[PDB]
Amino acid sequence: DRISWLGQPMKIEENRTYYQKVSIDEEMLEVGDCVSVIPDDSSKPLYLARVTALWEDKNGQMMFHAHWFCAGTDTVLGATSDPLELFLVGECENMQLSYIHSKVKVIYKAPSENWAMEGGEDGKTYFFQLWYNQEYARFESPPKTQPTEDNKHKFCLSCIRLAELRQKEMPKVLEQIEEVDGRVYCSSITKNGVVYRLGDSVYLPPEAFTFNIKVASPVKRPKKDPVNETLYPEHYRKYSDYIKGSNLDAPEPYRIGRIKEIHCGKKKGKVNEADIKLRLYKFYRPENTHRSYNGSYHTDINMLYWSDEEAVVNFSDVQGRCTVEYGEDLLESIQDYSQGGPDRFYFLEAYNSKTKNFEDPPNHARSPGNIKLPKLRTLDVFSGCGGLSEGFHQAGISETLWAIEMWDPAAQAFRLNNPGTTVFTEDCNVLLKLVMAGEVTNSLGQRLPQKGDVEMLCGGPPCQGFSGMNRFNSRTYSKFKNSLVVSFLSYCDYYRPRFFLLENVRNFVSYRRSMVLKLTLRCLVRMGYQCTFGVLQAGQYGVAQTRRRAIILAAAPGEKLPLFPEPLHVFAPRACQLSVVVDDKKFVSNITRLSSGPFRTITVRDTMSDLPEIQNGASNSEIPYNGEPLSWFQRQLRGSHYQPILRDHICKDMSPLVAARMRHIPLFPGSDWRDLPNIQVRLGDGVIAHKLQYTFHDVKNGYSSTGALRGVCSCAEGKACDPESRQFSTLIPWCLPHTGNRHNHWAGLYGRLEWDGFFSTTVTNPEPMGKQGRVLHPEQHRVVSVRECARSQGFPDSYRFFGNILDRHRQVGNAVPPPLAKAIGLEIKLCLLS
DNA sequence: GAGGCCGCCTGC
DNA sequence: GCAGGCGGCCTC
Ligand SMILES: Nc1ncnc2c1ncn2[C@@H]1O[C@H](CSCC[C@H](N)C(=O)O)[C@@H](O)[C@H]1O
Ligand SMILES: [Zn+2]
Ligand SMILES: [Zn+2]
Repeated sequence: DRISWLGQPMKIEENRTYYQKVSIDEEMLEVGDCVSVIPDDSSKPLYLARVTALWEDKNGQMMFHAHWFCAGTDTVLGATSDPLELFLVGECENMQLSYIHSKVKVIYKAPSENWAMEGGEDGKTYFFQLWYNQEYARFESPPKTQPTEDNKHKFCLSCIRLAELRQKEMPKVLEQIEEVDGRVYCSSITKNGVVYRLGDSVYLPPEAFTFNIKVASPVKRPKKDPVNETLYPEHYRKYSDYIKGSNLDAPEPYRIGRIKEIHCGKKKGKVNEADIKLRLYKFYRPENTHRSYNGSYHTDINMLYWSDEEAVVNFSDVQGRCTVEYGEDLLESIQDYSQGGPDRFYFLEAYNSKTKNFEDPPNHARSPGNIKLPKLRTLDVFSGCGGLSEGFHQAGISETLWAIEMWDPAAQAFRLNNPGTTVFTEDCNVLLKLVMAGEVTNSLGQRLPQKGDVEMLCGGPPCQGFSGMNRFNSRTYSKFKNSLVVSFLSYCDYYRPRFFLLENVRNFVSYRRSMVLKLTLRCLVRMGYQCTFGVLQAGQYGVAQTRRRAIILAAAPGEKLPLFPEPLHVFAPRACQLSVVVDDKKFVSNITRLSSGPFRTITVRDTMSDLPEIQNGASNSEIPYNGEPLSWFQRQLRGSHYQPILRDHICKDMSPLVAARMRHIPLFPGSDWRDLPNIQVRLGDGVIAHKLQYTFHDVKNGYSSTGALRGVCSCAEGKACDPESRQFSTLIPWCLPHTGNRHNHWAGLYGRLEWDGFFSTTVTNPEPMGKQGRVLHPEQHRVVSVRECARSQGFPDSYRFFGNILDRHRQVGNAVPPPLAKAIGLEIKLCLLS
């Protein structure tokens, strides 16, 4: 009711006199106290905030600054959240004291000084541990920022964080050269923490500028002819026009300019920073020259051509800084330079767009002259053959002692690639129990890891139940494989590592209305871990495959919570849907490159083009490459050292019938079972594959052009399935027309890869009749080999697999692609520094 | 055995 | 509307 200032006003401003205390209804209030408020726009019952400032206005009104908390129910957590728990957020605002509903108790819960070694009345008392970022779903440690002489009156973490953020992202001119008739020339500018100078290079969107070389529009493909429905009875199911793994809609990688001039104008006597122009020399990517794509197949993805072509461009369009060097200017070798840091390109020649020839670069294209990092001791659970820890190893952040893998062939393979790790094949529940019970070793004399040994913990838990392909996920098997993530969390609790990584399939975020996700995040929060989740697309990290994977990252209290890696390669946009919705809110990762990227998309050609031809059933585990690496990608995976022998280029031996089918799948992109002819085929011995027979009306699909029926079963007519309607050994598989109408016509089954395209998600057993079925070679009539699958996953050719062909396929299919793991690992490395 | 057969699927 | 996709289960 009545509000009155208690005490002497501190630091009186011009329009404000700030106070540290006030009285409302006999109750005493002070800065740092917390308070309740009732919202007007609320579907949410209550608001809670800290009082940062108490000033009175010259308008006579009496004000305070509110730094809002967030209730765990308003975070990704939701109803799983602890009801007493609040999080700090970047919401704050000025408000009239009249609005305070009450004074509430809010306590800060710090991670214990012993935190690492743990994990074995009052109408209500609120608490907070972590600061929440609503946009990225990041739970991070509170800022350490402290108030001082001038701050103590208005000090607000939200305000500060906002001021720093918009200060850092706003464009500013650093150095000025000369003013002429209103135009200012600048030597130095900055935005978003990056400093740009004359002579630096810059990433622009593909649309920023064009090249003197122009691309040709010409004639689109006219219908080659009407199809013959008698011969090709299932072709009509192709009306969609969508080609799985097509690269046609893939964006171009960034344009790259070299900065020659920088200018802007003036506004109100001062330089207008909001508008800054850059004048650039354009670089050509090889595919931008007349050579186009088919002339660039063999070039380094980071090689450019210098040109004197210029363009003017807006600063605001700059996507970031990159390094471009003249090869001969290099103190080190080109490989060493390319491998030494991100955003690194080079050029040897220059491109004349007029003459279409390559020249030594002009003198002005030349540059002037014209800490041992300790590896985290890592424990890899559900290690598989080791893809994930292989990626971490390439990133130099981890040395993996202790892998746990239950499936023997995978553990063997891990061992073969990891001479220095103790690999336990036990059930992880059992092992955890053993170490919990005080055991130093296991029956085999393998030393168990103990609290303090494990710095980093990582793994993919079984994805079989979480997979959207799994019809039976509701049964006992899939559920059993589901409790394992809780087991993994138990490891995290017990060992309390500095860094935590959990990987799974994308569907892991949507499963059981996102309950799994919510519960594991809640778990990590209870433990006191900084954490976050996100979905990454492997393709954006340099393999030619669509693999969308859920990644959950946690960091111990003392650490810095890593960020998800920014995409390196462009990739087809439909295959890029990375957002997740939980409880009606949309969440995205910290990732800012939504359209383009620094490197061109890695292709199927780039992946397997060097592999010797083989037939269905090839069993030769060691055969010579006959040839050199044909691509950048192949060069990266084959190494530079003499290595004449190609391993695992074997492929499954498919039945005579399946092999005839494969033989009749056309080579063209988007080819699959729907292109099969309906014809009789002589199989092995006296076995004959008879035509498929259509004896039922399909009430949905109607009659063919010829007038034939389209049904293979009575269910086509809305009647119940009749067994004995089932036809055997037909070229066109009976079951596909059977259920096609509710399966999207089983697109991709017996499908081919295309050279210019990418692989569909590489699974544990390539099967042309499997739900993910375009496993055919772009050319040869056979399923992809183990080597080819390994390549699709970005494994080095030297990585060893163990067991029979199905075993190796499964080890490959299960793995986190090393390039993805490498990217994530580099983010972690970023945290290890500072 | 590994291949024929497949969800009142999910998700934007 | 239609495209995704470390699949499981039952047996030629
Ligand atoms: N109960 C259990 N205890 C320990 N390991 C198990 C297990 N159940 C399944 N596994 C194993 O966990 C493995 C996960 S495969 C994951 C591979 C890894 N992420 C990589 O990059 O290579 C499977 O191969 C499976 O055999
Ligand atoms: Zn504020
Ligand atoms: Zn039927």
